[PDB]
Amino acid sequence: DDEEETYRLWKIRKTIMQLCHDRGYLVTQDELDQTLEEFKAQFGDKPSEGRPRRTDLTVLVAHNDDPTDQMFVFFPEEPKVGIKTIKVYCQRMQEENITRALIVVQQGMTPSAKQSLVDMAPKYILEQFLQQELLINITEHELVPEHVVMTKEEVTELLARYKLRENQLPRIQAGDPVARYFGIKRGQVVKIIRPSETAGRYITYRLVQ
DNA sequence: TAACCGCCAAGGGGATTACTCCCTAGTCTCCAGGCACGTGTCAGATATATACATCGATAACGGCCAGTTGTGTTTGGTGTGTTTG
Repeated sequence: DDEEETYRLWKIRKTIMQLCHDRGYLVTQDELDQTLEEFKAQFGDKPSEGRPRRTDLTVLVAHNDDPTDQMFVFFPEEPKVGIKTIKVYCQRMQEENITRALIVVQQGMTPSAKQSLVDMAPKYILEQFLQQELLINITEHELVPEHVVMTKEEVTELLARYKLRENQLPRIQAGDPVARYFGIKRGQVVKIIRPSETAGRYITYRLVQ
């Protein structure tokens, strides 16, 4: 389809922009909530072998406080992305000092690809998202409360306040969709704020592991 | 003084005889005694037989050891599939 594909692309882009904004990267208040009309008028609304073709709508955004830190958002055309594509992406990334990135794959990448992805991990952080997982922004959902990634200093402050070993805090595996959304990694604590029906508000913490 | 011798006397009684009674030695027969067998009995010795006793063998009895409906999960391998080298 044409119209549906354009709608899907616009939704994916909006989701990614909201995600980057949540993480901390600075983004236009315009593109954060741009409707679909300007999207059509910008790209062409002819994804079917036309102007709005993938890999052309990628967006690079720099962090809020560290203008030196950016992250790509690729959109490979291969339904079953291989390793060669990620290989060339990483090579082309290597020219700049960028370290983080985000891959949007049509369909699930082959298992051989995940091995390569993790292999380059310490040097170039890159993670994957299925468009099917990006068509909706979970963090807005009624059930999913509000997360706040904590800085190391305050994590130490918390642990020293409650005299509690970080091993004793609750756990949240990295695979969790909220974790992958925020880009948290192992050994890092996420603050959770829930409306408590018996206490108004209740704040808890979860160490990723 | 009486043993002995002599003359004298009566008659006892010893020997003989004819004759008779009836005794007794002898014979055939057959009893009393005595010493030998014959049958029977009691007592004893030798022998066969039944019974209780010691000892030996089989072996019955005591006793041991032997064999004789359903729901809800996990893991782990095979076949197909895709990508990689």
